[PDB]
Amino acid sequence: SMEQVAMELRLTELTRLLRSVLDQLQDKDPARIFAQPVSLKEVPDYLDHIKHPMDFATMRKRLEAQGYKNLHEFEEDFDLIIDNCMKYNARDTVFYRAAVRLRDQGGVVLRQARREVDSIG
Repeated sequence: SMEQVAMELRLTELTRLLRSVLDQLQDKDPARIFAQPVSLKEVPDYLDHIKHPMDFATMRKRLEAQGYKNLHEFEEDFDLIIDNCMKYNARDTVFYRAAVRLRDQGGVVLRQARREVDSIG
């Protein structure tokens, strides 16, 4: 149908907008702490601690399969990256601190993305 196409154009444009948001969030992680999944070879107990692992490469795969239906789903995944880190790692670690800084800096980007998604529909 023509409607299914219209819908697919909106998803594609949402994907376009989320790709830009993703790039902006990932720039706030210059150390690349959150770039890839935590290695289960190197942290063999990880899944005993963290039930839903997440990272930027995994979000990117979902993004490019147009797997985010709305901004809320995408924020859920970004929040997992931060919250997983803040649980697994202690307060006095470079990892925990990297997550706090990502959260704080990401807030600004995500605030305007919400406005852009409501605005453009």
